[PDB]
Amino acid sequence: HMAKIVVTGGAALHGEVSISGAKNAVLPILCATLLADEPVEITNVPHLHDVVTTVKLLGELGAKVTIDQGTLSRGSAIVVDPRPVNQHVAPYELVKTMRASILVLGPLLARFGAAEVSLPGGPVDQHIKGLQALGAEIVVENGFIKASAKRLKGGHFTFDMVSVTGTENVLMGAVLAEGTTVLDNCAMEPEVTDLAHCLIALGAKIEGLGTARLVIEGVERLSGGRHEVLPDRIETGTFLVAAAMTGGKVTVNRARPNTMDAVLSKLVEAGAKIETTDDSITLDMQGRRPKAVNLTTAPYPAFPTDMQAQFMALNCVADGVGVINETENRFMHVNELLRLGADIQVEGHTAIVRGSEHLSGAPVMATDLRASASLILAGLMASGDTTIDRIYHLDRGYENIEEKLSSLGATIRRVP
Amino acid sequence: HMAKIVVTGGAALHGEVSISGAKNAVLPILCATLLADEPVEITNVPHLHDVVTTVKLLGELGAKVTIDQGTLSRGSAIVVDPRPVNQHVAPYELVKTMRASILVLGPLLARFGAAEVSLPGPVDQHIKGLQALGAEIVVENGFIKASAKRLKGGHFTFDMVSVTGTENVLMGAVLAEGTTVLDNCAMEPEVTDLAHCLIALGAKIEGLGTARLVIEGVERLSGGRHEVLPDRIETGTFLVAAAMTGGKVTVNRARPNTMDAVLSKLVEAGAKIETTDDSITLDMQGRRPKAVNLTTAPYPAFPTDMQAQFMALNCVADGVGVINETIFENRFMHVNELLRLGADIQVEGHTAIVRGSEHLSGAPVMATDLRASASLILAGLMASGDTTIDRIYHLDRGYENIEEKLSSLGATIRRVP
Repeated sequence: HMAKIVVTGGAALHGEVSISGAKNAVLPILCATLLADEPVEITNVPHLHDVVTTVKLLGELGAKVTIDQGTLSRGSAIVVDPRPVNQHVAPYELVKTMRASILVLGPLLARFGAAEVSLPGGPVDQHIKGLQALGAEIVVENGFIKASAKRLKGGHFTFDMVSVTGTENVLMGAVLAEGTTVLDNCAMEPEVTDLAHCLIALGAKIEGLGTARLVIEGVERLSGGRHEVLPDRIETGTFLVAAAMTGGKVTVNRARPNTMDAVLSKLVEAGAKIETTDDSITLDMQGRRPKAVNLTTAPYPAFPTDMQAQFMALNCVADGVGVINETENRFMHVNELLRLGADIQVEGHTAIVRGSEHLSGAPVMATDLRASASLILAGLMASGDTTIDRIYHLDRGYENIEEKLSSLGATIRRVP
Repeated sequence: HMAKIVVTGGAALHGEVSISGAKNAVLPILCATLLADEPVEITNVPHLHDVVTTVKLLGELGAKVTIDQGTLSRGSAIVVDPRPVNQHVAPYELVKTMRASILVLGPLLARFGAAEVSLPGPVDQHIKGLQALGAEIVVENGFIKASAKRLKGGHFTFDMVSVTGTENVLMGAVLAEGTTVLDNCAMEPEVTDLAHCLIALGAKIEGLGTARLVIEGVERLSGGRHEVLPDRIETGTFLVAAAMTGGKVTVNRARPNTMDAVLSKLVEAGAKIETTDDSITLDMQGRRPKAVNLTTAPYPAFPTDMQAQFMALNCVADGVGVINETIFENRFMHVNELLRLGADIQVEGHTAIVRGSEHLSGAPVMATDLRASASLILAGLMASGDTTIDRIYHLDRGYENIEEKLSSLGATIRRVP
């Protein structure tokens, strides 16, 4: 099932917007509330199907959860009371739709000494091996991961492959373990660091933040408290790119600029004038078209692959030639940009984009986030109307990018 | 969206079923009707979303199409009148939902001297092959735009084997001026079935079933009739279901000489098998299946599209079976669901080791792809109690869901919306 949005191109974007929290921060953070003694308020929560599922999962585990729904200008506020949690078995009927559900394994094991989570549909060894390094007995039977541990005990563990959710799950197991834990080859994404910041706010002792080596001094209990989820750096970048490629001027509020260095530096190369505070970013093109940019995606803190499709759209309308290097087949959106008249040639992992002033609106299809963000952005400058058919599960309502782009002067409408 | 299928396991299957046509035969064959001067009747047509889309596409190009809907025992009959066809540009709104839409490029180009098809959401063998026949082809604004006053016979070698590439270029060659030789062609029986159809309409093609097709171009294709090749994968699925429940089934309107590798593997599992010119009878004579070993390989060797079903068979068989999947890239998606039923499966790279068991127990499982669906339904036939399969909406083929024909063989399966 597919609804349409219709973009009328041409206008420079002007105004201010705010973004909400990053998905890969909020999901483990919601699971971490199971570790706490008192209620925990999580603010800046985005609207995502996975957030809704996780809230439902916490409730079925026995937590009392309330949701103050977010708006265009602020994320949701979720209060989790973990005290009445009385289940260590995660229900398959909910878990089966959300791979992130593996993130309850660490907390439930630490809180209850036992935990059961279904194997995902479709990797998992880093979670099992890492928790075993803390002394858990873990077996897989009948498609369930079954874990038990009288008392988790600090130890040394090195990840074989870098894993964001692996790092998070083992970290949550370590904060209440007896003694000191050292994890090597940890994921370094800011979403991991935001989880660690949340745990510290609740009483955890973690050193080495932002690096591949985390040192955890186990404490007996975590308290309740409050945590504002790290702003979504990908959303922030998307609005900055949309401002840049329309020759406009936008200010993004409640941002976290020190998670965006590589992106902001690339926008400067495109001709943007950028100022940053401790919580805002202002981009001003001063009436200029963007210059085409070259980029290569690389692990954080280098240029993020999750911004590549958006910069490709920028290059499609920029002055000059831009070469994009993708280090997985990450160019599904190319043929859709070609329907708009873009000049893109793909050679292996490299896309060469020659920018043009003559993109023309046409019907296009978006079946994933990359196609969606890139096609909406291209639509902002294509002549006439771009009609984007988007798959149903991408719909985020008030946090669809087109809703905030409209508030910046774009002409975009949903046509069911 | 997810409907539920509930299987009660245990019963040996007995009876007869018939299967309808293979998808990868019917789709190019429907497109081939654009080449003809008179109406063409296509029989044994399966119910598939792509068939529905292709019928719509032909109508939007200007053909007049009628459908007599198939049943459990007979595929559909479609009559295509290509005479009023008046469009060489395939509409994006329809094309965008079906990658197989590229198969109108060759026919429209040959009939009209021009054709435009949207890029899909690879394609190079189709473009290069038609260029070898003298077509001018460019890609602009996301459309493949081809033109040729007159296609001309030539030589072309496919860089990699392409089923739909072979089909599209073949359709361009049959009305070309002069003689064409295509090398490194796909050898799947569905390709050969398209060639049989073209010959029935007047084409001259030699080398059927081989990597080299030799085509003497003719001036016109006539109208006529073609019965689509029976689906060998559906045939195998029902034979496997009979084998693993210890039953006895006859599959009617079969094409046994497209099934050699599958029948040989079922013999290895303990099946007693007879074949006529159009039927297959499998009899387990009250035995549990023996575990089998297999390595998927290009036709006519063991087909990857039968691998998940034989994995389910091995889950309930006597012994250990080694299954090596070297073709299907996203492999073994169904393994973790089979584990929820109690199966004993270990995976090492591209190889799964299955120790069969009499102790599979029904449980909730999820099927988001054809392999998961077929393997979980089959395993559900023998697991104790009830297996509850959540299946994604786009797999629903209604009366051609395998569970509908399995029910007619004594299975207890019900749809629970």
